Amino acid sequence: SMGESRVILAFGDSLFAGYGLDKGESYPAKLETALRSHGINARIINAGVSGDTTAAGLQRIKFVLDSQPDKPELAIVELGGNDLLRGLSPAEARQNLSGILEELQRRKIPILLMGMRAPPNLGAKYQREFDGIYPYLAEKYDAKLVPFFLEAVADRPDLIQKAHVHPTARGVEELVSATSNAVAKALPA
Repeated sequence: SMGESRVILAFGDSLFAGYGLDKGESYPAKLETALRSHGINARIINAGVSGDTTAAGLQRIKFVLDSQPDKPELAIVELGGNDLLRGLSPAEARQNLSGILEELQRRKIPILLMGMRAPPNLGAKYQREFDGIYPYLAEKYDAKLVPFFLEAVADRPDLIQKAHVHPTARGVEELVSATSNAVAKALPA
């Protein structure tokens, strides 16, 4: 094929950084290779930062864009999962994401928004509120939306790394039942 590669900014968190994976296994790296089959030679900027909240992304979006030798021709924005994990305000996540999209729009960079979904442990009120910020933002900023970025691994625990283990409340009781004998015996009489 003729010509320089198309530049795509992958702006996200651990899901773009490739946390826990080897060289070239991250989503941006594998997406770059897959686009060849769509007739596209891309150079995907991996701007994934593990642990980034929406506020962290807002804090660095201008710096990341100003650091580019080639202006992105598409920006993929994948943030909010860490706000979820921390139980942070969905309204503030929406505000922070708005600031990121406003900067991209200011520079006339097309946007693809990766939709994030809350797990049920936050409760239905929180989950509905969080989930709704992504279609709202995509409409407001004329961005394309992948409604559920992680949909393809949603029912595939065999495709997810064994990482953090946060017992449920019932899981805690399980651990207490298994370890209280050891604690009682370690406590001097």
